[PDB]
Amino acid sequence: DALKVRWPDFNQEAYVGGPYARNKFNQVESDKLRMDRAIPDTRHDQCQRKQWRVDLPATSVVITFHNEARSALLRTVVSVLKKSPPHLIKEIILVDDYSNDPEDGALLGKIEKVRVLRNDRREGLMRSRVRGADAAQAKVLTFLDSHCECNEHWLEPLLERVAEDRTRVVSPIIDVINMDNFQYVGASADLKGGFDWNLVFKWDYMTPEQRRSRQGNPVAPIKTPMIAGGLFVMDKFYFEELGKYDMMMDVWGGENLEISFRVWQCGGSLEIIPCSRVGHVFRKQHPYTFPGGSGTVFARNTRRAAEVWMDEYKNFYYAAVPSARNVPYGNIQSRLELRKKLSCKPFKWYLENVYPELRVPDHQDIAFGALQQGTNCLDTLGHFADGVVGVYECHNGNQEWALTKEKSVKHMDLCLTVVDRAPGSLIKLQGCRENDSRQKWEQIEGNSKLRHVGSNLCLDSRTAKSGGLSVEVCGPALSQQWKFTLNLQ
Ligand SMILES: O=c1ccn([C@@H]2O[C@H](COP(=O)(O)OP(=O)(O)O)[C@@H](O)[C@H]2O)c(=O)[nH]1
Ligand SMILES: [Mn+2]
Repeated sequence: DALKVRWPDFNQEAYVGGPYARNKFNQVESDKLRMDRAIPDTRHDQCQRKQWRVDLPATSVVITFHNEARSALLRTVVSVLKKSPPHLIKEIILVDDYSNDPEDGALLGKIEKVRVLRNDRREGLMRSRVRGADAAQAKVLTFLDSHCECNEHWLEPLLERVAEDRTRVVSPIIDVINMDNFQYVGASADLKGGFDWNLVFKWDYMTPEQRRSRQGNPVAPIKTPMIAGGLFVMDKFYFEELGKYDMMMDVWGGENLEISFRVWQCGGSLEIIPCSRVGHVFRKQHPYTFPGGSGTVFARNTRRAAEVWMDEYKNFYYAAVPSARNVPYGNIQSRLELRKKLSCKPFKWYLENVYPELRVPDHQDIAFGALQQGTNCLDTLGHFADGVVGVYECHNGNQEWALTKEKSVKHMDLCLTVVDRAPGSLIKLQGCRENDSRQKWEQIEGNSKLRHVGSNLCLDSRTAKSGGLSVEVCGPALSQQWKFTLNLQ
């Protein structure tokens, strides 16, 4: 009481008083804002006129960080204090993950509710959050980054879900805070988290069912196959019972793959609650804002996740990302045991029941995915009947093909056919025929091109503007370069 103070009385000027380098976002602009700057109510009209049960269990807010911009950190803390019912916030625990300046977190202990923990050494987000979860005294946990901003009644909608079902790991729609001007922008409420075989976050359109349910309830919560960020609410016992976080992961990976697989495969579920909104400052090429991400992944954490939950399906990930096979990922022994103990379901269960919309190749396919040449993708051009095939610039995806065990390159039941084998002859998309020789292809030169079996003809673009892909005599030309997204070879 004598050592604490209300946030309105907090001296933010002095705090911030003692531009991209230090944090990969405009710090100069961050400091211009007041710790309690106002933000737009990005909620759906429906949320506005809604009541929440007063008996919602209080929560402990755990914010973990490593060298964060003071303005951003502070703005996050008061964001919580001001935007949520004081009685639902047992405490705000700040885990200073070994920041160069102890004071960044220290000086905030003066504020009501804020307790701050420090680390002897850099421990990373996974360990720090575990530390926080343990020091927490509430029954429910709320994890947030050191650079977020809570909106109107963001918390109740999340607590409502967990109270109802301890096994629900709920997240708010994550709004965007511009890293250059900190304008607070609203994200969609009609997209789910997903991924491709290279295990990189991807956005998805809602499911038909989900859509109907939205016709009924416009702000209805929706299940999500892949968590989209690091913001979420969860039961403390359930968090521990399920295995907390994989303490052996490192600072780079997407620990989020592992957390999403484990929740789903082990009984729980993941939900996105539209009425809940929390702004987040995304770095340059963050996957949430830049499709495909930056295009670089230090595989450790991705392997750790794949090797523990995907069963035989990890080979697809490895088909899309060979290099990852040669990336060390440490011991996953205790994790495989946690899975054993928890008797979680297999991945095949997950693909079929949680993320069925992810097209999985046939176990006997030789290669699968989009057929790319430079940034262009092989496309039927919508000519699904004895038609000429061509290319469209790929969509970051689009049209998938399969190099089947029988040596065919098909799109459903249509095969690329070598109608005429004289150089320059256009190929055609036709109904696949079991033993038909005009439909047999093989990869050569390290899966960098497609030759027509029993000939010296290769699939070529040269004629694209003259009528479509054709078969030319294999050569150096780059219009003969083709790559499947994943190769099981
Ligand atoms: O306890 C922590 C919290 C954050 N970070 C580092 O701070 C950066 C941003 O963390 P965050 O989880 O917000 O990642 P983002 O969502 O921006 O990609 C990363 O380099 C983290 O690995 C850390 O090392 N330990
Ligand atoms: Mn973040």
